[PDB]
Amino acid sequence: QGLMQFTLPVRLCKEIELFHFDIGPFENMWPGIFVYMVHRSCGTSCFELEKLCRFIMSVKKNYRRVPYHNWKHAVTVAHCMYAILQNNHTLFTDLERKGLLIACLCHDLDHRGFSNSYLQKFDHPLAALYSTSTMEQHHFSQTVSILQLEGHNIFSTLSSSEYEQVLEIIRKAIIATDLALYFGNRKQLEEMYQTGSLNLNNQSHRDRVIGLMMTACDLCSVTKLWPVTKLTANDIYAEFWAEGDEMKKLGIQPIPMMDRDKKDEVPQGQLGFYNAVAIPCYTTLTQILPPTEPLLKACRDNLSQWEKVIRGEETA
Ligand SMILES: Cn1ncc(C(=O)NC2CC2)c1C(=O)Nc1ccn2cc(-c3ccccc3)nc2c1
Ligand SMILES: [Mg+2]
Ligand SMILES: [Zn+2]
Repeated sequence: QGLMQFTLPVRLCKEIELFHFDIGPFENMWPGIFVYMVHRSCGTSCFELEKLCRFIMSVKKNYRRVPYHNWKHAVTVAHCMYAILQNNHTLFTDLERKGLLIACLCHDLDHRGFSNSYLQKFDHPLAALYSTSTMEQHHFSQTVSILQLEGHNIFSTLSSSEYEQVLEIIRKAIIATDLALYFGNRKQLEEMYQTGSLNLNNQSHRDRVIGLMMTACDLCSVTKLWPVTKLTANDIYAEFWAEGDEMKKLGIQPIPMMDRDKKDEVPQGQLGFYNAVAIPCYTTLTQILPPTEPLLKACRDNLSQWEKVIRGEETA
């Protein structure tokens, strides 16, 4: 008798299936939205509800009150993964469904709103511990610490070898969110797709596809309706500009996107980001996973919005 099913109001029940769904401003509804997505994408028996709830609330507590890399971003990235999984349900394993929504929820644990570059320039202790993907190795380590709390082992029914596999899916998925690694990963996938060598039975290939899925989920603000896209950009720059201030305090000239004095160049910066990162990301994903097309369509629609801003037909 596991007859306690999670339900959502009618609008949320329908719209959560859309790639461009926004999870809304009611923080207290996000745990329920996450459980609902786990129950539908994994199954009601994937996790003990009590342990999963305790886990969710400890993850929330270890996100910080920062403008962008916060609890809302964690659930937002998990929702984009939910939509990819639900529209490609025959392509993933039992352990991949169990691991990937958890990886998305945890992927920015204990973020302070600073890049790997800032931690290196600051000489933060984390940069000595983890020389590459500094924050991402920290996010994984935070994930392990939480899974090891009493009553928090959500994978308790897995064998030692299966637990190890799911922790390895999570580790690689979280590390893949280091955008420095995305450029190389997408190039390899594009090469593998265009030569017809890409093989979803090859684990090292599955790792690359999951990595690109993680990038796609992580950047998914560019795949929302324009008003969501535009408002989320404010939170992104709130963080970039705070880091730029901190770079200036260290006596280092920040890169342009982190300099608040360069505010008027944001529309052109966005255009650069969409052309160099977002459009290629969703293009390669759509080639590998054709049902993810709505992400690419929404990204192209937002690219056209930023062009309208640059021409002075829209105001930001
Ligand atoms: C929308 N989105 N979602 C995720 C990221 C992202 O990268 N997040 C980091 C990974 C955590 C962005 C993003 O907005 N990224 C960028 C990227 C490059 N830029 C350059 C300029 C620019 C500004 C003024 C002047 C000149 C340039 N602005 C940008 C913004
Ligand atoms: Mg991150
Ligand atoms: Zn993120």
